[PDB]
Amino acid sequence: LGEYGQRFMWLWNKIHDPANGYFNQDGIPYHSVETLICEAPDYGHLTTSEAFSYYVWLEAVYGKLTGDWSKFKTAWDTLEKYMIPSAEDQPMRSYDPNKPATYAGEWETPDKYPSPLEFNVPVGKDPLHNELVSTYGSTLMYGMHWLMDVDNWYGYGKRGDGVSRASFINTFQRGPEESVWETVPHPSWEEFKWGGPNGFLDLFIKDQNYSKQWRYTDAPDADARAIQATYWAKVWAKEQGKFNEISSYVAKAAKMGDYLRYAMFDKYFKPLGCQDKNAAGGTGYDSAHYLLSWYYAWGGALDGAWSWKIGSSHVHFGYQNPMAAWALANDSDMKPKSPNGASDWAKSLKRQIEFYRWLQSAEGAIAGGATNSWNGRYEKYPAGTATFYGMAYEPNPVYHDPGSNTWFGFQAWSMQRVAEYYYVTGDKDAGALLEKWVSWVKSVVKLNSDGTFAIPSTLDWSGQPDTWNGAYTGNSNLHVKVVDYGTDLGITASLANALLYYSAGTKKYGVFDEGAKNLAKELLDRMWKLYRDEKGLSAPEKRADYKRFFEQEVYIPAGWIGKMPNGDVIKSGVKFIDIRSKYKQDPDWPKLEAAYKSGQAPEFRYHRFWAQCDIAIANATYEILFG
Ligand SMILES: OC[C@H]1O[C@@H](O[C@H]2[C@H](O)[C@@H](O)[C@H](O[C@H]3[C@H](O)[C@@H](O)[C@H](O)O[C@@H]3CO)O[C@@H]2CO)[C@H](O)[C@@H](O)[C@@H]1O
Repeated sequence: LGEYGQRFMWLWNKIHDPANGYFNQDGIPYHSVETLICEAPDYGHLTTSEAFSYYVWLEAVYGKLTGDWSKFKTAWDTLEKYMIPSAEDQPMRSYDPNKPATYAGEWETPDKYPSPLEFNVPVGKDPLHNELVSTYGSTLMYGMHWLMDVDNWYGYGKRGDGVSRASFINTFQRGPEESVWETVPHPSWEEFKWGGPNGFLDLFIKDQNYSKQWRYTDAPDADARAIQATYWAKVWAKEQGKFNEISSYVAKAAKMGDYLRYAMFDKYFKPLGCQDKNAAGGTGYDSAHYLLSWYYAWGGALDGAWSWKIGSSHVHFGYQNPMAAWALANDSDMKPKSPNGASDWAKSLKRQIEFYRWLQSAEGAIAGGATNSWNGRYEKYPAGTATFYGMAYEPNPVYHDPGSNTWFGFQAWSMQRVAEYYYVTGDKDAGALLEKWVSWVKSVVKLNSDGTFAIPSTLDWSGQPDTWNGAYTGNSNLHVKVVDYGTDLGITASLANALLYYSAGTKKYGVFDEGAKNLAKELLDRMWKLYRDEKGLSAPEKRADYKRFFEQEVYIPAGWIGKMPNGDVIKSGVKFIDIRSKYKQDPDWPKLEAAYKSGQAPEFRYHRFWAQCDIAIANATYEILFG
């Protein structure tokens, strides 16, 4: 084991050291060691399917370096036990594939919700349902719900029991301007035990009456990451003569991939390009965009009177995963058991690669994405809108303030997967896409003379690509700008990881790009030199946005009154902290308050679980490819 594999082991040891507190008492990883953090989850001991996917990934690499596949198996075991809803959590009955859901608009601001159901709006057909049921013999949807309250901090428990750990919750529901600060956290299982008279439902969806019900939301990027990780575990185990220990677990990734196809469809199964909410619904695959959209979701009445499934009309390049798609399409170990699963993934692979290329800026960074539902209401695109198989270009799909593609992180996370795919296949389009993007990366990363480094933090965009017709035009009017710089260590490591796979590819298939290998190695070494600490690695970050703890009003309709499980009153006027008063018991609360009352930006050195994973994985990757 070389220097870099040893680097992985040390961080792995930190991560798995019970005293460091990366995991709860059940072995579920938290979002971060530190509880006082707000960014996508709003509390550090929540967890995400993202974290679970990174957990699978870390252990897959451990198996590679180690020959020991127990960690990978227990990772998967935990994932399936807690993060995928069980038969009891999702008792789906009376699903209609010809009427998968009923439509509701999306609106520009949270104060426009609850969104009214519109019962006359045509909805298309779900062509997956029957095939899946036939294949698996079950109505259970095999995907991770995205958000978990690991230690029941909020207090909803499981299935409304108020007590259990590993509690399913949700937050984001109120359109493109509901920031992490502007949500009302609510249980996935709704029995009206909390909130108002109709639980939390009528903050979000307006109906004539309300039924007790469950609903879950998949984050397609996380499920695909897990599949991606399992692909590598599969080839690594095979290399060692250990495939058989893992076989039933590659089967988990295969089945997860089978259900992940829901991410490939328009929200309400409307035809691509329809631009009319009153247009008739699609009849099958005419509503598939074949990309990994922002979510899929599914729900059911507790009494079993009905159920529903939706995809998403909004697609971000940051979610795509050609490695997982390739694996599911082409690798005989990974192919889903359904008749059309592998075929659908072959279509998605090609469509994804076209999407990346279509979105590539004049400089080389990848632009945001596209939607099949302009303003989330199937409206007519403005004149001159660039399109991709009938979908409209959006610089910032889904979230507009701040825009979802203003975060540099997606460049790394997503291009890392393309880089893997190119390494595996030599795909010329991926190679060309990566070469331009690497060129851009090399031009914006700062390797300072004094041994420090900075990576882009925030990006800004202007123009649009040329409408897609199968060939990259150079997109000379689509521009990126680096707004500012930071030392996000998770993203730094991810970026190193992508650069290394690309480099290994060019050696295997073209002219070895040594410069890319060296850029990555520098990032990994300068980081190792500078940022190690007791629990792993961390870099200081000021979080001036944390004034929103105290200042951010949460929209609540006039006259609507409810309560959180801890007794916090939910009504018009409440602040972020008013519906989360347990935050006041946080060890770092005095620090936050002192910073705030003194008008100063509090400063943190966080250990985010995914970030520590990316660091560990990136170092191991150098060993694996250049060892
Ligand atoms: O939603 C995408 C993922 O975001 C992750 O958090 C990021 C925050 O969104 C981002 O604002 C923050 O940026 C830091 C940066 O790390 C730091 O170097 C700089 O000094 O300050 C910025 C804060 O203004 O970084 C993190 C990126 O890790 C979540 O961790 C993740 O769950 C989520 O998917």
